[PDB]
Amino acid sequence: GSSGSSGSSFQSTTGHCVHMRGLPYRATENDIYNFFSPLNPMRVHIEIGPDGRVTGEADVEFATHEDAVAAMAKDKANMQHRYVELFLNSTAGTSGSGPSSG
Repeated sequence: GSSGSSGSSFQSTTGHCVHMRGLPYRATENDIYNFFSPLNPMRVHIEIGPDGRVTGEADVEFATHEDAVAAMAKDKANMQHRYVELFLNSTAGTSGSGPSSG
């Protein structure tokens, strides 16, 4: 199978992600998009409680890490009239350059 979105195993999609919590009832992706702008979130997942009512949680995915930290800049910042919690979740690659690469 494996078409898109759904699949098997965790298999880190990218690594750099952002968790959302305590979101407003009148909060929509479109907002979650401008709430992190200027930026481009790979995708904003909206967690639904029953079958329509939101839960206040969301998941933001980014191509790179920067996009994350950049989005993390809006951590706590009230999106509309509520305080959503943003948890910086990334994997980060490798870095650090010195003399004569050992």
